[PDB]
Amino acid sequence: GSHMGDKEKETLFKDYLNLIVVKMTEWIGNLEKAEFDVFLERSTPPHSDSDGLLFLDGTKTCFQMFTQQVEVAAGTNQAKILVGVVERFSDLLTKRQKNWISKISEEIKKQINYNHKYDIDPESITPEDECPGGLVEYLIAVSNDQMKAADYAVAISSKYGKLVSKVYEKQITNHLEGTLDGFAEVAQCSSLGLITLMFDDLRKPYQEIFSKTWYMGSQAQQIADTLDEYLLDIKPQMNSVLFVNFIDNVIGETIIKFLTALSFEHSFKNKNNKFLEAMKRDFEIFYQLFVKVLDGNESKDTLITQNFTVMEFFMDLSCEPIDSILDIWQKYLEVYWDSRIDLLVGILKCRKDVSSSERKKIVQQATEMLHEYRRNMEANGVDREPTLMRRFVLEFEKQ
Repeated sequence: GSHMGDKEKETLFKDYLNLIVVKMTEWIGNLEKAEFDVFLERSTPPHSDSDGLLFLDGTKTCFQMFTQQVEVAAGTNQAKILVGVVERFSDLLTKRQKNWISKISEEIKKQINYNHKYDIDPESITPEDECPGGLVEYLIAVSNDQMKAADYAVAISSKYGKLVSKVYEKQITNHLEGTLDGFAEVAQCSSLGLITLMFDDLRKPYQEIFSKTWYMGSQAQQIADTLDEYLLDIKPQMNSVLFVNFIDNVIGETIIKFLTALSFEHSFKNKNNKFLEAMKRDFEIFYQLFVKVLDGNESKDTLITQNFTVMEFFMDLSCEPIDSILDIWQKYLEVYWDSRIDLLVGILKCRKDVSSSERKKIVQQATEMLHEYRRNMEANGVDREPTLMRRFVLEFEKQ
């Protein structure tokens, strides 16, 4: 080529980086559109990789395209151009995450509408409610892609980071690692949306828990069966690491949803331990369901225990003598340190052998044992991870 001055070479590098960068925002822009069309129309079902894991093309093209750009950028041997491309791609990924979360959230509001308005069919459904099928499988796809995407980011980082000076490697690393938490967030959005879908088919049975027909009903079994179907299909087509967090929230929702039924205030009828017996029955159905789903999984015992235990404290707080309620509550707190006082309030209100005034005194005390326990935890510098009960809520007016 011809001669070039340093000023003109720099200008060339700055103008080149810019053209590349602008093109990238355009590319991603178009991909997102095509990507959201597929996801929204679901006119076909997500593909499957060698390991049976579902996936979408969007994520795949996205990193194919970039792996192409980084090559050219690096071939340039100009760190500014390399980091510039890496930077742009990282900011575009983060924004992409923001958009997907928004899209995932709307499809689920849609579905949960295409359902309730299908509950009464076309008498109540306009072309606006029109919701294609296959969301479940798509939600799993989107979930698995986040994990893959997160791994691609890390690989790109360690690869291209070592090709530049320290100051520049640091930048590449922060840019790319800056996207990681966000992929997990998108995955959590889709994981939890799937759960919202699953439990939406269980509104009727859950609202009948503790009612007259529940003592000898089939509610828990209906729930187990509906969940069992989903999980049979889901477990195989989902990233193994995400499955643990997922099954943990499914088990956690099965119980939170169960205990919430304390809101109806049906008195516990325990003549001949029929309440207890009803509880042991339901407990066994759910217990067997997940012990089966978690077959072979190393987290099984932990997942079962951290979740099912509150069911046992619940049976006790509900049936044991009133004189032992607080000892049980203490032992309860030791496991669910982050628990509210709500569960006890609800339990006591269904207790035929506890008067209002007796409830107030028990709660006052119980509430005190709660703070005493946490306050005492700080003093001893005790740190523990959250439990299932951090989120159980049952609105009640202080007596």
